[PDB]
Amino acid sequence: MVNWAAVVDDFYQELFKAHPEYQNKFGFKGVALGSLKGNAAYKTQAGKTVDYINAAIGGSADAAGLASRHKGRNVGSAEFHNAKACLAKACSAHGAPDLGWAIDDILSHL
Ligand code: HEM
Repeated sequence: MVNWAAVVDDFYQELFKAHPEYQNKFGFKGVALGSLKGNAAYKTQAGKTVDYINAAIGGSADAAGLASRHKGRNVGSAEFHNAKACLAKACSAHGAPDLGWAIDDILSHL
């Protein structure tokens, strides 16, 4: 099956490399990017992100709910447009399908 866990790991490497300040909103704030795989808070976030992707593909994802929760962290359209770019790169590096349509569904509520 598609290695979404590896995709998500690459996504966060791309995201925090381009926008390091985004990392400050997480429980792994301050942790070196190359060491995130060994951080408990990151493991949990990465897993939830993978789950969300599998939910989006499976048809159960609550994009409105995810959008609302991100707004509740002061994360909105600008951030998700930036994330769309990083996720496209991560997917391409794994021969995985692009997830732009999934991000667009979240953007439709932001
Ligand atoms: C591909 C785009 C993204 C996806 C699929 C995604 C997915 C998720 C998911 C599934 C959660 C957990 C929600 C829950 O527990 O109900 C979450 C939480 C969160 N996301 Fe995102 N996210 C994305 C982009 C971003 C970006 C760009 C930021 C920028 C700061 C961000 C910041 C956060 C924060 C701060 C949390 C809460 C972390 C915590 O509870 O400690 N997300 N995200």
